[PDB]
Amino acid sequence: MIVSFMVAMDENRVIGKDNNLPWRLPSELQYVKKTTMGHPLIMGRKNYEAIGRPLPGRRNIIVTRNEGYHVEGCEVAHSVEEVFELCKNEEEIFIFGGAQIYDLFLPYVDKLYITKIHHAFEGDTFFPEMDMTNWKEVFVEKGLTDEKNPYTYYYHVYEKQQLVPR
Ligand SMILES: COc1cc(Cc2cnc(N)nc2N)cc(/C=C/C(=O)N2N=Cc3ccccc3[C@H]2C=C(C)C)c1OC
Ligand SMILES: [Ca+2]
Ligand SMILES: [Cl-]
Repeated sequence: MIVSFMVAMDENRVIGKDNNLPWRLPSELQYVKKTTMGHPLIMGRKNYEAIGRPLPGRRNIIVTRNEGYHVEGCEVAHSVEEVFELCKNEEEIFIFGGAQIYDLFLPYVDKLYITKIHHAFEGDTFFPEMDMTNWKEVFVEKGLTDEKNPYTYYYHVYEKQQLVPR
């Protein structure tokens, strides 16, 4: 099972402001949709509630400690172990954020899909620092910048850097 982080952040790792995206880049979300089609999206409650609804064509799994939390059209999981159990047969899952949710899955992550937005926004929550020497870029592509997508941004995808034995 490939555990993948899916993330959009600015030049200071900002991923949110008052629980929302400080930017509006529909093309970026179109990339998320394409990349995650037919795979579970794993996200924290705050993240889910900020989006407002289930994202169709996807197994939406909301992670909260709250045992009574249910929402129609979504699965709820209360721990990492419960997510791995729910996704036991899945080829790849996408950790969709909440800083705390990324942290929960850090010890297991195999692949990073990172959109880097070339701008500094006002933010209050951040993608945790990561030692990228353990990672190797395998794909990059400049995002579509235009009237609807004002900022300049780049899709990056990273896999584990293999070590050469001494
Ligand atoms: C902090 O707030 C957010 C954070 C993220 C996380 C995210 C974004 N981009 C990338 N590459 N990685 C992420 N983890 C999404 C979102 C996205 C929310 C949001 O409005 N949507 N997210 C998915 C989507 C895909 C295609 C077309 C339109 C959408 C759109 C529509 C919904 C299903 C209602 C977000 O909004 C509140
Ligand atoms: Ca792993
Ligand atoms: Cl969250």
